[PDB]
Amino acid sequence: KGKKKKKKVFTKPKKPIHRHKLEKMRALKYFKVTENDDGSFKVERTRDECPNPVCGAGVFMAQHKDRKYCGKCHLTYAA
RNA sequence: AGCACCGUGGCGCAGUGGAAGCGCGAUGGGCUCAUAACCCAUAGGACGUUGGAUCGAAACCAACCGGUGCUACCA
RNA sequence: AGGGGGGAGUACGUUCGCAAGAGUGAAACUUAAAGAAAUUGACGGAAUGGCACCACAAGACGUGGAGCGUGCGGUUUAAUUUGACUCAACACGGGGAACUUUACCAGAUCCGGACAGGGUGAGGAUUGACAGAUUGAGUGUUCUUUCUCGAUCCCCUGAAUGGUGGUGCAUGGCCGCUUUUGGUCGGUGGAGUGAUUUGUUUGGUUGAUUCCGUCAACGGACGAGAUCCAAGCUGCCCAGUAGGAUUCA
RNA sequence: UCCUUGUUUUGCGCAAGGUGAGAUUUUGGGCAACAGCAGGUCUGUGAUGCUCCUCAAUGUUCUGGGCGACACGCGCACUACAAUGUCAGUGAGAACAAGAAAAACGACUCUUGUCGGACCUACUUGAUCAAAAGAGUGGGAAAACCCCGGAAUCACGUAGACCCACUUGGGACCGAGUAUUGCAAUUAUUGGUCGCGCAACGAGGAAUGUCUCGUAGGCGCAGCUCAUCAAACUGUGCCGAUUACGUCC
Repeated sequence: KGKKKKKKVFTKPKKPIHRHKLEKMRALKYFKVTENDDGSFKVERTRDECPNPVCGAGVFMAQHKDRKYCGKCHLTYAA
């Protein structure tokens, strides 16, 4: 047994801690609304949902430069 | 400068012709609750050097060398 | 004749004695004990008696010489984690460890920081991650990127917690050893003014404070003994998981 | 108990013999007082006082790699194997032992609240050609299976080989090939056959260990630990003596 007290080789860049990367008003950036035609409001989306039972509700996919992705079932439809 | 004695294991020594030993040591064990005390096993020798005598020796003879004592005192 | 112990039977004076000495006989100063008897311990180059295959006799089998496995000491290493050292350390810590176990070394990760008093709008504070890069790591650790989610998770002090960290000379429990030897204690009675003693003693006997005899002791409690477990023999019990006998082919 | 009416004090008992399955603590264990040690253990525990450490931790880390009782001139402790011709050594044939060990782990298929398999071992095959391995089937929850438990020591009128030599006595070291265990066997993990034996060692100094009858010594098996590996420990069986049964040095 026995023991001592000291830990420091150190003196590098240590890791930052992961911290949430915020999007604000996330729903309104997905759902798009239009000029009003015929008194009826036309709702479109820039986000399309993944076809798996788990994602079958409302749960949308993603959009990167070179890939499309689903954060719910961790999937890739590649671009 | 002669005379005398001595030279053998790390150190001190034994050994009068059939020719490597002892006491202190060193090193490693054992006895003891430990230490002294005391046992045992290991390694360690051109027997000063050279010639001679001798069937044959380290032992006797000679030559030289070294050490110590005694007497010498060097135009 | 004596009036605490020393100083001292010394000093001075004097009488006696040939001499050696004898008689008489202080003080200054110093000290808190000196001394007497009895009892219980301890000790003895005093006396006497008992007991042990961890003691010896007799004599069987080894170790100590070699070659291995394992432990310990020491040396070396980044680390070779560590307890234990005469008998009661050293094939011991159920310790024959590939990882785990694991204390030790190099490196990275996670909150298992409860409890919210102090901060966080619908986005909140928040969780998880494909791909690329970092990296020992096709480890979202972290970043880029975007998506995905309890709002306790998150941010700051106080506090809590966990630890094979320290102290076994803080401590409990358990174990070892003293010690496998036969030992330990009180009541009432007896003896002494009592510290005490008898009982628990001289003797014989037994592994045994085990008994007997003598006897101012008597009667108890623990240890010993007994009660418990296994082995040898046997009764009753029992067989379609035990095993024999006879008959016939 | 009985007897010797021996011995002893009539006593406590003792010796020899008898009786008997067994003859004197019948045999071997477990338990075990009073007073203690500054023995060991904080590495047994949600057994703990006070302290140390706490988010870049001494916590957690079943994370990756190394180290551990493992690393190598040397001392010491315990173990195992030998130096062979008293089974002695390689080959063959015969007989023959007992304590003990195994069963459930949320997956599976069963219906409506539950079957089978993860543990042993037999037989058969593999085997129209080494071992080790492989595969299919069956039994046992243990006095049913394994199991008539074919242990080794041992025995042989087996006309077996061998012959006194470091030899065919002993193997230590050392190279190549292969299969199994496991997530991972590299510092060879364990088996299993070839080569290495020309490496030691020829009964062992001073000293020293514990033993009195089913004992000493020789020999083998199981349990323990546990994916794998026991020269260890715990337990059971076989073969089975010599000497003493006394003393205090």
